[PDB]
Amino acid sequence: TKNNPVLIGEPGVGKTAIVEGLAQRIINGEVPEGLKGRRVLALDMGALVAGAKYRGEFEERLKGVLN
Amino acid sequence: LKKYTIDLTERAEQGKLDPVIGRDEEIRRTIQVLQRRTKNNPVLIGEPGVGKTAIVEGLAQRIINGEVPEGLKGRRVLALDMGALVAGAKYRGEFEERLKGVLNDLAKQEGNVILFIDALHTMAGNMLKPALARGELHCVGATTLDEYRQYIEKDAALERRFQKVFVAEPSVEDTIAILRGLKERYELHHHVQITDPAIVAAATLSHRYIADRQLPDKAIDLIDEAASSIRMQIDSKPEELDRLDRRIIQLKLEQQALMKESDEASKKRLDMLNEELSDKERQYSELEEEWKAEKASLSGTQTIKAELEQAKIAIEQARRVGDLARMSELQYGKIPELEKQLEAATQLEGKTMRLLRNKVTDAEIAEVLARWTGIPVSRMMESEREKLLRMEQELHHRVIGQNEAVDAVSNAIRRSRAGLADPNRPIGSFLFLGPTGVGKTELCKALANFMFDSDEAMVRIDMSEFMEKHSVSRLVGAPPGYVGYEEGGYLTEAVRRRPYSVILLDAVEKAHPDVFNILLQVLDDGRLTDGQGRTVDFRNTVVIMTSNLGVRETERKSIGLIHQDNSTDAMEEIKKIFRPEFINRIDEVVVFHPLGEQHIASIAQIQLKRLYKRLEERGYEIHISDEALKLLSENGYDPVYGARPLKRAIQQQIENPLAQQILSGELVPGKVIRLEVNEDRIVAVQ
Amino acid sequence: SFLFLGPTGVGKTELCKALANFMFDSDEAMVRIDMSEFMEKHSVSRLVGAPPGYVGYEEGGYLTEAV
Ligand SMILES: Nc1ncnc2c1ncn2[C@@H]1O[C@H](COP(=O)(O)OP(=O)(O)OP(O)(O)=S)[C@@H](O)[C@H]1O
Ligand SMILES: Nc1ncnc2c1ncn2[C@@H]1O[C@H](COP(=O)(O)OP(=O)(O)OP(O)(O)=S)[C@@H](O)[C@H]1O
Ligand SMILES: Nc1ncnc2c1ncn2[C@@H]1O[C@H](COP(=O)(O)OP(=O)(O)OP(O)(O)=S)[C@@H](O)[C@H]1O
Ligand SMILES: Nc1ncnc2c1ncn2[C@@H]1O[C@H](COP(=O)(O)OP(=O)(O)OP(O)(O)=S)[C@@H](O)[C@H]1O
Repeated sequence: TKNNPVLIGEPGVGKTAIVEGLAQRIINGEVPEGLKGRRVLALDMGALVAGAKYRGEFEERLKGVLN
Repeated sequence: LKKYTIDLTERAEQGKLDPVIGRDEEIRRTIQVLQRRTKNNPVLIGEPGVGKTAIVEGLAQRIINGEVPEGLKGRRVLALDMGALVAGAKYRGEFEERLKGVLNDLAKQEGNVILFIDALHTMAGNMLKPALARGELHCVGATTLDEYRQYIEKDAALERRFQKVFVAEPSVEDTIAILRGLKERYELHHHVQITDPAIVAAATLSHRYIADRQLPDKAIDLIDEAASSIRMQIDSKPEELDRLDRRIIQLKLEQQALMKESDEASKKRLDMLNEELSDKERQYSELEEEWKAEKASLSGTQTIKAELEQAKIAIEQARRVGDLARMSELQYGKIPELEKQLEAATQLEGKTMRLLRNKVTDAEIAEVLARWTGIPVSRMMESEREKLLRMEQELHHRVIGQNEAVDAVSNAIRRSRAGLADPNRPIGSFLFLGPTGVGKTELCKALANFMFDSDEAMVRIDMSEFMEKHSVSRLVGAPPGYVGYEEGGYLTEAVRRRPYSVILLDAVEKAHPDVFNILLQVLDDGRLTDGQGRTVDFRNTVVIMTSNLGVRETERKSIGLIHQDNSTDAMEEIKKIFRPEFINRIDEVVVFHPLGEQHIASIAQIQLKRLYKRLEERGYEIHISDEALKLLSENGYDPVYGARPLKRAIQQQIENPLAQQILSGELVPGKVIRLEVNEDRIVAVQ
Repeated sequence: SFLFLGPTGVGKTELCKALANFMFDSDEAMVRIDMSEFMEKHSVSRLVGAPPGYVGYEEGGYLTEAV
């Protein structure tokens, strides 16, 4: 538990690039075991915030991707 | 129906949930709310991570154990899904159709299911306040104190309907009992061993230092991190394996370049590389095979741990069915054999475990806590031993003389890393008095480059900014509702980012007496609140005050002023505001002293070096005579003014003609300059 | 409701933690408030809370929430 980390710093210090070179180490297979084959995807907003003018739409999008 | 049906009783019943430990009175209180007929609906009040959801779950564990009283037997608990409620409400009213259908099978379920709702702020409600007001439903709430503020306080209808449950933050030894409860779960899922001083030290250090989060959950995540980490070091490839893997793979790429011959009679002389190849295949293959056998050993002990838990699952189901054959079988049955070959396996891991480690202990917790804040325990011996033993040497690289102060600060750091400090105190609080001449903040930067390896992290603050009333609104932040409130003061911000640092204070005569007394809340107790609403720790952070109360008078009163008398006329300005709470609650009152002339020679030859860096920037070198350096010695000296005419006497005497001859294009790179003295003004010569 | 006047090194804060350690069995349950921060006008808005329409009006001061 507490599976999810936080990166804190200034911008440009390389936080997104730390995620990048991590994923590079994964596809190089230089990761420790268990994570070999596990996939990394980035979720954005903006595909999320599409046409939910009425209530319950966006919520059901997020619930669907949670399932 | 089933879209909103979420039972916990089956989740404890399938063993998916975790034990609760030592919680009686609040569960008692909750049952006592449950038997009410109106306003029969409890709300959990507690801090984050104090364990509210766990209290509900372990209550359901007491249900499925049948330990609950006879009013509660047969009853069920459904946690609510707000996220399914919001899912699908296309047009107006379909939501309340779902909600009234929930109200109707609540009706025909007839007091059988006690409802649980977490995230109480999310909850509509207009059709709930009547069913509340009768008590026709029986629901359980759980929420936070500030959701209690912003949320329920504004509705008078809810506060008639609900009850407060003060889930207090549990104590240390209590938490140790909890970790004795959960240590089987994390030893199973994390495949390793856990000793008990790891647990006790986890409660002690976690409660001591990390002041942002709460018990128990911080120490829980500590154990999750350490056990995950040792599982990583097991599952990763070991260090003889990977260092020898680098050496063999360099020998395979070098072998790949050496078997490829340009002249076979010349390049295939390589016999030495290939016998070293077979040698490192022997060493690599043997440590490889030992690593394989040890991994097989840990596989076997993980199988016996797993089937042990299988026996625990079957004996708990045997408590349900009451099978006298299964209960007597598993009491007297597998687990005596599992204990025999288990303990024989752990002794066998007494023998075979050379390369890897399994049993997580205190030093691992020290490294983990270091990888949050920055202070280890065990590691500092091996690397840090060297600059610890050479600390006074190291400060005598950049800072000459005043060996009293060097010994003072070095003793303070030794008390810090040693474990000698009072925990309710900061580490170091030093005042620097007497004359100057000496580089007091230069010594501070020597510490900044010492432990933090740069002068950046040493946060410096002037006091001569801070003579005003409004100065406090600079450094600590603003009161509520006003300009500058949600931004805070950068002192509490910087300490609250990186906890354990070195704070520089300067020229302290010019400050304000409140800042002196805010500072009195610093030196006492090492903590300080802000305007924003919380406190900030200081108790492993050194404050340093360079001041001038001495050099305001000592370079004037150079005859007869002693350390006690300097404390007296120090206590002219000092004695009013600074009291024996202040003056006793500073650590050491370091006085300084004027300079020897050989010291000034040392400072001069220090100042040469960065000028030689300026020369290696451009490809040059200065030679000097001893006698021209002696001229800089006899020019730089001033008794009142200390060594300090040195550098400007230097670059004013020598760098101006140097800049003329360089900017002329006269002086060619690749050459050597000697400081000759064509006459008593020093001249630089190619 | 007490006033303690007297010297230094007398154990005033020790007396306070002695009492809090007596009843409430800790020195953390004791609520500590400086008065030497509070030389300005704004301090009543600090320990009490802000007037309406504002941010600390939504939070509230220390002593109010604590008691
Ligand atoms: N160590 C590094 N190696 C290579 N590129 C780096 C490194 N650090 C920073 N960069 C570059 O700096 C860019 C910005 O840093 P980021 O990876 O985005 O992390 P960041 O500090 O969060 O910056 P943001 O995204 O603006 S907040 C990266 O996209 C890289 O191009
Ligand atoms: N006595 C305990 N026994 C077992 N687990 C506990 C105990 N106390 C706290 N926990 C853990 O504390 C974690 C967080 O507490 P919760 O039960 O979720 O409610 P909480 O205290 O409000 O914290 P949240 O979830 O952040 S709101 C749970 O996941 C439990 O595993
Ligand atoms: N004895 C000394 N040894 C080494 N450097 C010195 C010495 N005396 C002065 N300096 C230099 O003098 C410069 C400034 O010294 P400071 O550290 O500011 O002295 P100070 O007592 O802190 O003065 P302030 O900041 O006005 S209180 C730096 O370049 C130091 O290297
Ligand atoms: N009688 C005592 N017993 C134990 N410790 C004492 C005693 N008197 C003084 N001390 C120590 O001196 C420190 C200062 O005492 P305080 O309890 O703060 O009362 P104080 O001397 O009046 O200082 P204040 O409270 O700021 S006025 C305490 O934290 C103890 O470390």
